[PDB]
Amino acid sequence: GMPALITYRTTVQEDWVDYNGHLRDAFYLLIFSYATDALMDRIGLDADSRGQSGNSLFTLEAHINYLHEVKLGTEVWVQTQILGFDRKRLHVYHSLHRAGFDEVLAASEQMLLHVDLQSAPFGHTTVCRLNHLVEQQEGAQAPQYMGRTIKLPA
Amino acid sequence: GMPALITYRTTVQEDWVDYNGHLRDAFYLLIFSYATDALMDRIGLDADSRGQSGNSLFTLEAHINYLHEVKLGTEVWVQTQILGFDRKRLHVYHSLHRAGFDEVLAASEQMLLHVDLQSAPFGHTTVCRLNHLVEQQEGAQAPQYMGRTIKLPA
Repeated sequence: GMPALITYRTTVQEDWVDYNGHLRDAFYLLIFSYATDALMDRIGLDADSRGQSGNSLFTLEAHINYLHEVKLGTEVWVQTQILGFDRKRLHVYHSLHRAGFDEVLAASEQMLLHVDLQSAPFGHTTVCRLNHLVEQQEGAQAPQYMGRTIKLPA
Repeated sequence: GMPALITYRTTVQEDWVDYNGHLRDAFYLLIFSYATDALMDRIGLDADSRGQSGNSLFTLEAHINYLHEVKLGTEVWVQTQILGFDRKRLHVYHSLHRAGFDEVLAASEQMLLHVDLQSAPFGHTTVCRLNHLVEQQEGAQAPQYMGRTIKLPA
């Protein structure tokens, strides 16, 4: 039973935390952005041009749920699932994790556009690598924080 | 007819952009985070403690729509509306703008929790300042990017 896809690991640094030592909201999203870039390295998307490493993707839209504070020095990693894709868009879900705590710290659903240099289609090879990764998701935990909308409690 | 509330202004710096000179997705959210902090300075929330300047707020959840790329050196500002609040939560909407272009570059709906030092109620004075700001929103453009959900085009 194969482990989840981990795309990115880092240690929370002092320039990402507030006075009280908690990871600022935007820097959870930064860690996920770096994860998106690493996912593009893995599938070699536009690897030989300035579009490499996520540079050819424009994030259209993202939701993020923050379930837990993350303190200075915490070692964290990102898990990433591909929810869907079409000729030029990728639908992805990142979750943030740490050792010894078995629920997500944060999760984000995102839609990304492949852009020319104005959008550009995914080539046959990219599609094949995306399908390969997707096939390897049969064991993954289903994405919880999907289709989310904000409201004050009644 | 009174102008919109501007909470934050900055110039996009080289450490926020990708190889192609475009603002990375997470750094739109960083600019909005700083805007949230400045909003808390304006209403003086926990001004005399380590909770000052947004430190006593935990972002629970956020959506962000990215309508336009933002290039290196662009002077941008944030507009902020208070959509609602209860005893301990603030519902806010930030939009990103630049001179000479009259649609939003990006927008984000967020829900934030006031936390003790575990949550804490807003005091009478905070509520009065929040109501004052809200009253000044009669002229504001209605928030467009609300209740948004992600989907691939059919």
